[PDB]
Amino acid sequence: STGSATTTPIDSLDDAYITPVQIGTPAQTLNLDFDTGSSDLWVFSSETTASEVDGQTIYTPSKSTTAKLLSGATWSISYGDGSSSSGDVYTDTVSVGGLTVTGQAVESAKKVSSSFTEDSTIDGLLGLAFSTLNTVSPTQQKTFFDNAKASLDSPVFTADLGYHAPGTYNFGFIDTTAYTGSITYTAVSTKQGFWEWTSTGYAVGSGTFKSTSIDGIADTGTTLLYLPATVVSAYWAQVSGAKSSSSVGGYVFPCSATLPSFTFGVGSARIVIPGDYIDFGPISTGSSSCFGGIQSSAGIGINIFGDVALKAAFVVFNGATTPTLGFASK
Repeated sequence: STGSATTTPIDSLDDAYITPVQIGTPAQTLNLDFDTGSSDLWVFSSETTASEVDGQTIYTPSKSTTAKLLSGATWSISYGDGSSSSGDVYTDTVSVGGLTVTGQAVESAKKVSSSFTEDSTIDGLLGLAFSTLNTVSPTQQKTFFDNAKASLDSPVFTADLGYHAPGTYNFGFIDTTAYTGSITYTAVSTKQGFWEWTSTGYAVGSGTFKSTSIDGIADTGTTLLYLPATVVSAYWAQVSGAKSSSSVGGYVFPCSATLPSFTFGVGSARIVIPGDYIDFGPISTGSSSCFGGIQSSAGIGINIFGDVALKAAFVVFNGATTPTLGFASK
């Protein structure tokens, strides 16, 4: 089997992407944030504290003839950005782009933190990291990909995120029309539960490539590109007036600037992030200070190839017995 679904930016900055997901019988369609950095499929629901729901579409398990309470199971997750959610668990039928999993754990939120409430466009998350990170207790549950894998034509999914435009998540096949050149594959460590890999270096604008190993995660659920402070300083030094602002929380730059590109290495191959992809707009409405899309990972504990990087590539998440990651230009 295969599936194919369009993923759409939630706003004009590409702060996140939402993908429609069918849950239950009859189908209830929720728009979920596909997150290769986590491993829980959780939704706003009829059980979510009423004051914490503000415009999201909810899953109502009592209206699904295929929903079953997973008795005794609870879940609770905290993301690196400080947001969180928790609740209980149902199993139900879940379909993405025509690919169906029966018996998928659907984690129903009883509580969500303020950032989730405040984002009316995201109805929940669909985790695509390794199932070892799943938070369900006392019986850990499998991700949608992990459940679908054996049925797929090939044990892979691909992320093709758009810049200020829709893109595609495919399951079970590689669309050879969706990229240019060849796909370069690189090794993955699953030891921390992430799609963790080592970039071979970087360049700023038209500058020379610096060969250096950068260990990080391919994370569709993180907006920005977080890299070591040395790399980030070298980038922003090429933008007149750019500076790190403790009060804003990262590098800012004059909105009048033209940003240079940023290149990262995948083996001997190179992925070029255009300068425009690094502009996250005014820090507050009407400001002439703009927020940068490349930020320091110091204090995070890991480097993060988030959407800013991934949207410049066609990315293969290869879930073969030994997982790997593939990157192509597009």
